[PDB]
Amino acid sequence: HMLRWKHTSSLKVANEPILAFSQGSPERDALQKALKDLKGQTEAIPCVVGDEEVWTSDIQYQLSPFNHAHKVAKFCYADKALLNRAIDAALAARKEWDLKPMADRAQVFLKAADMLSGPRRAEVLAKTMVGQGKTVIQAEIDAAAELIDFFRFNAKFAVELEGEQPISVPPSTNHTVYRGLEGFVAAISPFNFTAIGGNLAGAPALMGNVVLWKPSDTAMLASYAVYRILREAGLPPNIIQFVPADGPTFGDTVTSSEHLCGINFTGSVPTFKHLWRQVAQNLDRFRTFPRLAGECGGKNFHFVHSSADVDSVVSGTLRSAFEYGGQKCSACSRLYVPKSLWPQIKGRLLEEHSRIKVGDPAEDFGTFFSAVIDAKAFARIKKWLEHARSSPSLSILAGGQCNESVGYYVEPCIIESKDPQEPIMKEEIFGPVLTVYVYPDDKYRETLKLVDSTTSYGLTGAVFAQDKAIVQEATRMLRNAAGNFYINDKSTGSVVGQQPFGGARASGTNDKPGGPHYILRWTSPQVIKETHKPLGDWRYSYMQ
Amino acid sequence: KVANEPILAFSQGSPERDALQKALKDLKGQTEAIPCVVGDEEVWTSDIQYQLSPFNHAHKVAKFCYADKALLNRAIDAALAARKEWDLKPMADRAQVFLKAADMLSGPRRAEVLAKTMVGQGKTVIQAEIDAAAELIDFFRFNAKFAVELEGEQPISVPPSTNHTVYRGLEGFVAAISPFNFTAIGGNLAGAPALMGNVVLWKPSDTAMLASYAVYRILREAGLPPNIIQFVPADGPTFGDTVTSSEHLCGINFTGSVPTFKHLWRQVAQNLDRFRTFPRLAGECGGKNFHFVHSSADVDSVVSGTLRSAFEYGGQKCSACSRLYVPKSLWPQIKGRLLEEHSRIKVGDPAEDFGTFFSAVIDAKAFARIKKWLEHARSSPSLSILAGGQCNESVGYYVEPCIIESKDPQEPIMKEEIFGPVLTVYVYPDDKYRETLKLVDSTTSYGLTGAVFAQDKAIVQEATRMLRNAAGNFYINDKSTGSVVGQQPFGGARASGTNDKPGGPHYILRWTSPQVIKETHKPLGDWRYSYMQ
Repeated sequence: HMLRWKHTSSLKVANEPILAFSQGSPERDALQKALKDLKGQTEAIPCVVGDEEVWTSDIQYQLSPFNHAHKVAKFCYADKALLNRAIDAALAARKEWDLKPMADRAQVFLKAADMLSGPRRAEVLAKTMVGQGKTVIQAEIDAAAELIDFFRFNAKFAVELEGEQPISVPPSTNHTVYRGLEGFVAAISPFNFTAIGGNLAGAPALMGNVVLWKPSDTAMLASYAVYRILREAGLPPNIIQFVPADGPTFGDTVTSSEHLCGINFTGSVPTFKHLWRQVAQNLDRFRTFPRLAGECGGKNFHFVHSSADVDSVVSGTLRSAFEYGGQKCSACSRLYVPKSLWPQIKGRLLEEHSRIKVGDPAEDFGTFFSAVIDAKAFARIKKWLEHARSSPSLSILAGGQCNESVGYYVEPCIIESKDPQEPIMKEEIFGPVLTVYVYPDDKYRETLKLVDSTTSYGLTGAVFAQDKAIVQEATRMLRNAAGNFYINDKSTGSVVGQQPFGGARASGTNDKPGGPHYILRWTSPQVIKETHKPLGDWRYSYMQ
Repeated sequence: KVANEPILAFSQGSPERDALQKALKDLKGQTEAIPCVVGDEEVWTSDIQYQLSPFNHAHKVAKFCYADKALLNRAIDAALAARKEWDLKPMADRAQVFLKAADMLSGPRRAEVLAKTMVGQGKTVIQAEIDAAAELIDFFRFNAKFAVELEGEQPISVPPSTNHTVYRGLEGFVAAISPFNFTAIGGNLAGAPALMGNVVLWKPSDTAMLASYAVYRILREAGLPPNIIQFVPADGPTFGDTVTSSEHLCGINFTGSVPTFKHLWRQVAQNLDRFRTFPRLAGECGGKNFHFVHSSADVDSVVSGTLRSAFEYGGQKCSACSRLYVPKSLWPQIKGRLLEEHSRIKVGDPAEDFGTFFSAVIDAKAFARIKKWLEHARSSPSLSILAGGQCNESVGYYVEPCIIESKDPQEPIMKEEIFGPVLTVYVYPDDKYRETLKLVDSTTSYGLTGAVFAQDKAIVQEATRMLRNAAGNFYINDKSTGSVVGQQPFGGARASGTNDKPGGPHYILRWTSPQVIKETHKPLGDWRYSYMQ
């Protein structure tokens, strides 16, 4: 045997525990200190290519959503020259990184996970709160738990993947080499989860790829924090290039490179489609066929059957619809309620609604949710609330007020539609706006079909019911309406390794980050067969 | 639990040789009228076509027809109507259809599918055996195993919630477009997605219609319900235009030319706003495969392995060796032996003469394309035909094996896929082996198969590293063809396709779109959090 293959080991990981932040607790004190550390501060965040900090003339600012007078970061957009230089340098670093043992690459992410878990936790939480407007618990489940879990679980999945080997029969030995993709990957991340940015850039890097990471403008502060932690954890230069940029410019540049091998995208449907078309237009230029991965949002439902637990419906719906101001691709924005339960549910929703506190998440930990992300989001939500007032089929039951004088503040809003096909039942708002449709109990089956057919999306959904037969029926009927389906729980809050996340229809390519197969999109395997005996004649015995 | 199907020896007086000879006699002089099949309906259009026996083109082995746009659209509608129930079936129940089909192919139907592959596609006994029997049987058994085991891949549950992954088929229909050169590939392209709960429009290759329909009928007989796989031969562009125009397209499983795959990819992109979801394109697109020889190589192995790789089935494999790199020190040996063995190759009727090494190429178009390359080899200042090159299409599409030396390592013939029995050899100076390895990697647009012959461990290690992306199926001291399911999952990148590795455990993942279900068994409680108090 001329090729010697070293045995592969296993890795033990578990989900990162969620902290409680009780009064007087070390994590609460640490977080308050980290928040104080950001008050009045603006970080100047450069593009990073290799180890070089680069500034262009295209200066941009990230504002604190709940206090937009506070510029939390000054950054810049990479120009096309810098993006191309970043590509060249990444490509020149790629072969060495790809040849590194999987275990050695995994170690970088395991180190980073430990840093985030401990000494850097308060920092990434605070930067996510101040820069993206998250409350303590929303930052904790995101910038700490989910990001840490992505890093640890993907490391486990990747190390274990090398143990997936083919059959060998004499006189030959077969081995699969899990190559990174030949070229570079473009990672394009969204504002709403710090963890997503880390995963979009980090997972391909783990698999031996090199990456140009364009982070979200409105999440720049936390994103750079994560980038620095990766570098400190031992990520070599030119493996992930930190290149904020104008979206169209970035897409134009990466899709014009013969060396593009993948785009890992989370964001709007039209932008993903645009990139898909650009790659198609440029097919004859590429050295290989680029792999596009996209997660693209939803119009997610909570469906209530007459047998539902009312209290669970209420609390689960309030959380799903309004946590982080409803700015989740998984947030519930349509609630279907049977007539029989509407009196109870409506009463309870309105009462609980009046107790929801909207405000500054850094100064007041009593805050349930804070301002929406930016002026553009605020303007869009304003238009939908105006639509609700104008539309004869819509009625605002609670909330409906807004104020952008200090932050981009929007009250949680509950709207009733008499029309199950109203535009507000179909279009993703990405704001704290829940629409309710009340259906006659005996039409629950017909209404389940409407849940399935009304929107273009297939991301998340929940059924609330205590009747087993009903749960089985609804589970069958709604099979393609939700890639993450919930029985008697809210439609948000997927946990890595427990609810791998993603959906189809217009919601994306459904590669299930958070599960064991996601990493397979970022490797292009090679199989090597070594034969240990001479071949013999070209003829076969049957020919004699 | 599954193992590879045994490859039979077909010795004189063996049961399999007797059975095959009978099956060949069963086809002599026969033309099968093969309809389009939509559900259980046998449909005929006026667009009548014929499949000819490559080595005796006067023999029309099948009459079939092209589905028109209207028929293809009906096939889509009927398939979509059957999909929900099929997808709702337990994975094991779907797997059973393929396991039954595999047993049928292994036993009572083996001679039939071999014979139809020999007569219809021009394969010899052993080429038909490794394809229509072993490879197809293995695809069915191994994919069934992988699929049943995939359901065991489940997430973590923590009280008071239970999490379960449902491996849904893709929502919509999948278009499967298969090539002439392996009966097994057609079975896999249509079969693998169907196994995973999809419904499929299968456009089989015109020039493999007889064997393709045989496989189709076996699947139906094995229990495949109506409208899960529609059997729809069609004009290539018409089929492509029709399926990419449907809002319900969810995947294309393709094996064929780069330009055709690129065209389909562009059609899907043009129509993105029409589709209910993002279609998944899988393409296996050929190669320009190498055998690289180091001075330490076992010459006998180089010779036999290269003759087989380059010439078996007339070189009509995406994995076939078409460029051979030889060090000057070994050239007199290798040249002498290749030319001597070349004279002993028998090209002829594989049904009538089991002495035949390989037979006619597939059709008139292939014959014409290969002739163009031979004419180029007779023209180019850097090329010399050392042996072979003769051709005669009077009775069958017969092209003799041809061995060419190129003085130019980057001549067009070193770069472009011919799909015929045409081997080009480049002789390199021993001291320039490293420079030449770089040329192996940089010369072509392809990344499919390649082999290094060497007995020096350090050389093998170096060559393996340098050629990491030059071949997705890489061979040390073996020929570049003949991948076996479960042993060498098959595929490569660069221009050679999307590399989804059919034959390995991950291929089926392209044909499922998972759903995760979380059920919580306790009431939720307050929406507030303790830290907020």
